[PDB]
Amino acid sequence: MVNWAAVVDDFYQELFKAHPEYQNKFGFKGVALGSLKGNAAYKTQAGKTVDYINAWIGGSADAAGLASRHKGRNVGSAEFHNAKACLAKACSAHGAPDLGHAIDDILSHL
Ligand code: HEM
Repeated sequence: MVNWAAVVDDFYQELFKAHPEYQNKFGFKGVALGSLKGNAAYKTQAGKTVDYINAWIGGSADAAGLASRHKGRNVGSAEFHNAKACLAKACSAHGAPDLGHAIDDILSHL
């Protein structure tokens, strides 16, 4: 099976390298990037991200709900456009299918 856990880990590395301030919105604020995998808050968040990707592939993703929840953290289209790029990098790094359409789907509600 596609190693989505590894893709997501690389996704967050790319995302927070390019936009460190995004990390401040999470329960793992301030944690060194090389230590995220040993952080309990990060582990929970990464697992939810993996679940969302598997839901999108499986046909059950709630893009409206995910969008609404991100608006609820003042995260919007600009951040998701930036995320699209980081996730494309992470997918390519793993020979994984591109997830741009999943991000576009979320973007359609932002
Ligand atoms: C690849 C695009 C992204 C995906 C698939 C994604 C997915 C998720 C999921 C599944 C959750 C949990 C929602 C829930 O529990 O109901 C979440 C929460 C969250 N996301 Fe994202 N996200 C993405 C991009 C971003 C970006 C760019 C930011 C910018 C800061 C962000 C900030 C947050 C924050 C602050 C939370 C709440 C975390 C908490 O409850 O402590 N996300 N995201």
